[PDB]
Amino acid sequence: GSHMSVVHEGIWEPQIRNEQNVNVADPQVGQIGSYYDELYDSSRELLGITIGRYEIRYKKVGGAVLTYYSEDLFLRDGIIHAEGWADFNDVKNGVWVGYPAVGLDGVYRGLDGRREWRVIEPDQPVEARISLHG
Amino acid sequence: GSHMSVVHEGIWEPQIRNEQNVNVADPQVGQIGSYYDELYDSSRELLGITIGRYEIRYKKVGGAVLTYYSEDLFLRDGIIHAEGWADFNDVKNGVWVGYPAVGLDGVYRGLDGRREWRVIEPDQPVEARISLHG
Repeated sequence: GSHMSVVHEGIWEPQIRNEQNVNVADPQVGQIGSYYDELYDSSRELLGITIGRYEIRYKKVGGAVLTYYSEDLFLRDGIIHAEGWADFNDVKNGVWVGYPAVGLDGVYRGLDGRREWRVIEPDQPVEARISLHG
Repeated sequence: GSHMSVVHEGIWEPQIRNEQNVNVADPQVGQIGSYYDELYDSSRELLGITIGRYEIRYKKVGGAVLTYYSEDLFLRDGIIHAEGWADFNDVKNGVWVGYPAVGLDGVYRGLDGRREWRVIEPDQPVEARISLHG
């Protein structure tokens, strides 16, 4: 019946600044990073920016490295807060990761959903998608 | 191939103490509650306790009332931290809700998964399930 949504797909997301003490090969609990990325829509026009951080939080018996991300996305059409869990192994292996997102402003107000991304190439821009629903 | 899991299903979860300023009929953003529940396994033997809180955080255009829960479960076989989102409408309507959980101690250490529950009857014990995986 009734559906309201805002979807941005085929995002090209270059990293403008990032600092971290995360051992990429062998991450240790308590290591962190902070980042400032631009986002470009599928037409490589500017969509906005994200500012965020992440922390290696725990390891599972099966080897997953559970990492907690928190960020704010300031886009042409509104503002989104996104935070949650990713397996750092999925990150490194170019698997799609992501976590819940809530609209704060503009078209996203009263919506929520997910902020997702994947590595294509180490130290190359990431692919991202944003999908929020009423 | 390889699977490690701890599952407790058919939990009977009576409320021992709870205080709140949540308007159940018409919840307002910023209202909270805190609770202390016992859990009994499907044999109505004691499994342990949970101590937690919840907060009405935001409303969606479609009418969902997004509520943030945080708790700690102290069980016979270990300790679990669980927190995340539920639609307060799903809660009131006896729909299954729940959110991520991580093992801190005993059999749950190095596992994660979900803590879930549903209302059977207002002011009657809830049904719960716990499912963590390696």
